[PDB]
Amino acid sequence: TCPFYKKIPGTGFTVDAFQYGVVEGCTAYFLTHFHSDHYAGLSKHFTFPVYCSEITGNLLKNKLHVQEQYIHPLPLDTECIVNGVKVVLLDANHCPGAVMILFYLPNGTVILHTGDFRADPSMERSLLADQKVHMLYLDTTYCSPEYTFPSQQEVIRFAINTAFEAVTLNPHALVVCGTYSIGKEKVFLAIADVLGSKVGMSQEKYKTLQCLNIPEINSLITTDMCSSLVHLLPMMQINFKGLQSHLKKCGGKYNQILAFRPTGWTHSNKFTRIADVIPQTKGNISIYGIPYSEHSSYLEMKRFVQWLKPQKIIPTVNVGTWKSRSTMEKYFREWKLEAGY
Ligand code: NI
Repeated sequence: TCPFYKKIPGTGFTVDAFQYGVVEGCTAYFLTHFHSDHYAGLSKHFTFPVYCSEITGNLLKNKLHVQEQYIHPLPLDTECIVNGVKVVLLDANHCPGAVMILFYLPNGTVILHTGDFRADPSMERSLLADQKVHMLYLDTTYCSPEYTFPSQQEVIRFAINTAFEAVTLNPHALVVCGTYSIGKEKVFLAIADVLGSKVGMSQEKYKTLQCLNIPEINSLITTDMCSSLVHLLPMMQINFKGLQSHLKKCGGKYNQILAFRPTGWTHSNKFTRIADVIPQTKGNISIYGIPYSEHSSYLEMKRFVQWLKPQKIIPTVNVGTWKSRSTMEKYFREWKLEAGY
């Protein structure tokens, strides 16, 4: 049945709640972002209003064939009225089109639902700063102190310099990057840019990227693999078998592959600096796991909450075991006592 952490009290609203059929009493279904665990259930046969960003609305229309009359896109940073309730969508610093939602309940309670986010100090100067938030529905993906990772900037720097060096030493080397969803476009776009190439990909992926309002995208991507030295493949194919096979498909244009797997966290991070990342190598194939995250580190999350000072926290991730729930509640209490709210 729809779980309680997907319902917004005192409204008729749910958030990311499309896999439970008709939710009794729901007048509006919000979708934070276009990732499958969140949209699971939508299709062309859905006949209730869906509230979302413009980018998420392009993907609903074009990839899932949801009918236009049921897509209600909202502008960011703008007070809107939905079924008599004031809402605002804020940028979540997750994947393209991903938002956080502020609800202003008629009784004066204010609720922020973060969707999936990577907390950043820039959020401390959005419309969030203008009033108090009483309840926080929080993306707790990495809510444990072992989860450290570098800035997105430092990771992209690593990747750019690695690729540029490899291709300049060997002009017959191909670069491959894995993907299974939207997000992390900076990885493959930044590499293509330094190498003076477009990124080549399947028609299904090209279609997905054309929904995203990326500036000058027609200048950066293509479906012509032959003219490109940066290829995107499904993440599943990012292994020695998958890449040897792909290399055979290129017809002796290339004699070496350098491949990137943007993973979230991997326990090499407890010890290893970004400077000290090494690849797995077999033959003329090398694979780099790089820690490009679009979720909050533990410290980033803690800082955001200690700034926001909410009265109640409701986790939305890692809620399925008692030991996870109990651990998170402990961190919440630590943060609250250290900061004094
Ligand atoms: Ni997500």
